Amino acid sequence: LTCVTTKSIGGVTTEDCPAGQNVCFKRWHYVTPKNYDIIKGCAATCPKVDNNDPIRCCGTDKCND
Amino acid sequence: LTCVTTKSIGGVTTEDCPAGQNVCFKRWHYVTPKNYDIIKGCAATCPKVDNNDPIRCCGTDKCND
Repeated sequence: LTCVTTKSIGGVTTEDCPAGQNVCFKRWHYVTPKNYDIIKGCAATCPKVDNNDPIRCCGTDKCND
Repeated sequence: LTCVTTKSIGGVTTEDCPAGQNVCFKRWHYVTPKNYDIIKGCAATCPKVDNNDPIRCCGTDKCND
């Protein structure tokens, strides 16, 4: 699986998820009531959200664009 | 190869692994000393485990049930 990934040093690439990570996610992390950062990448499961951040989890290549 | 797969949005289906992915895995991911989530799917190799999560890797259809 290839997911769009937010570079650890900012920016965005594409990355083949390590074996066992079959979920791409796109999370709109709200830093303020109006501002958010989008985090994208590979994961083993859809990341747990308990702060109501919208999240998109999918299992197809670059589905988290 | 057809592996049991945990849906990216929760749940479980069956999926034909993409070409080059000949391993089904079932990982009991421990979130707490008593609680765990089971992750299942296709992989190119048996996923690396360094946190002692039990893992089952096999190469036959739905062997990771």
